[PDB]
Amino acid sequence: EEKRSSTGFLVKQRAFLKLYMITMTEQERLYGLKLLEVLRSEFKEIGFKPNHTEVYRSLHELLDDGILKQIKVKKEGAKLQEVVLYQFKDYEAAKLYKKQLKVELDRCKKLIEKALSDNF
Amino acid sequence: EEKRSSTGFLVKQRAFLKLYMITMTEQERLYGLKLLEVLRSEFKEIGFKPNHTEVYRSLHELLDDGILKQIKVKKEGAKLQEVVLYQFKDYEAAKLYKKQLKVELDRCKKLIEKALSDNF
Repeated sequence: EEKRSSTGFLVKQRAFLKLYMITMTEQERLYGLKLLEVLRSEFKEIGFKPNHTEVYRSLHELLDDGILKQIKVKKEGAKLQEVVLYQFKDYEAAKLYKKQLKVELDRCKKLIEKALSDNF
Repeated sequence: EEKRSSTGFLVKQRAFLKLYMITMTEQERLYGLKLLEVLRSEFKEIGFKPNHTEVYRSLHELLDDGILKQIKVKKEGAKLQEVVLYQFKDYEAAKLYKKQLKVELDRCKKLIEKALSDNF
C-alpha cells in the first residue's frame, strides 16, 4: 500500500519510455533528433530495442499534455536545421507521472517474480 | 546466455496466461468452465485481473496448436452439459514453450529492475 494506483497487468512500452524521457530531461540530456539513438543505446545490453514509432509518440504526448516544451536554436552551418533541447513546462505533472509509475513498476516486479516461482 | 530467444520488450497477457495453463495441466487441475474463476483468484493479491477474452483466447490457441486436448464427460443431472478436463496432446511442445518462456521472464525481470534503479 501507499497511494493506490495498483491494479492491472504490466506496463506499456510508451509508458516505459515516457519515464526515461522525464528523467533524461531532469539531467538536461533530452535532445531532439539524437533521442532514438540514445534510447536504443540504453537497452542494447538487456535486448530491448525501442520501437521507432513508440518513441516519437511518447514524446509528442509529453509535449501535448504540457509536461515538456522545446527550446529550439537555428543551426548556423545549415539552413532549415535547428538544435532541439527539451525542458519542463510542468515539472509537478512530470513529478506526478514518475510517482504513479513507481507503483506500476513495483507491481510488475511482483508479477514476474510470482510467475517465475509458480511455474519452475 | 543459454539458448538465445532473448530480445524484445516484456511479455503479452496471452503468453503469460498460457504458461499458467500449461503448469495447471501438469497438476491435473485445468477444468473448462471454472478456469476464469481459478485464474482470477490466483492474481487478486497482486492486483491483476485476467481479461475474459485473453483467457478464452489463450486456451483455444493451446488447443489449436495441438498442445492440449479435452476430455469431456456428460453431466448426469444436466442435459447439454459436460465436465471438461484438459490434458496434453503434445507435452514436449508444452515443455518447449515453458523453456522459451523462462527466457522471456528473466529478461522482463532485468528490464523492470533496470527501470527502477535508473529512474529513482
